[PDB]
Amino acid sequence: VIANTNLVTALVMGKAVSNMDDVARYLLGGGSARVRADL
Amino acid sequence: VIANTNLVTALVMGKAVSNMDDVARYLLGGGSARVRADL
Repeated sequence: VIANTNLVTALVMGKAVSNMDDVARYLLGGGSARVRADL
Repeated sequence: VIANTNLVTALVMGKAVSNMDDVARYLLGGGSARVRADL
């Protein structure tokens, strides 16, 4: 999803990377089901 | 100075804006002296 860091870049620049939050917080200091399948 | 929000843009994206702080704050909710002159 795009939220709160991808948004500014997508709206003013024209791109938005997925792991933008990770790149940011690094750059600056900062239910399994059961289904009958046949193996 | 480009600090803590222009950094990600200028590094991954390759662009920057002057008032990035304020456009971020809006897009999402979030010395005198006396000299001798001739007037």
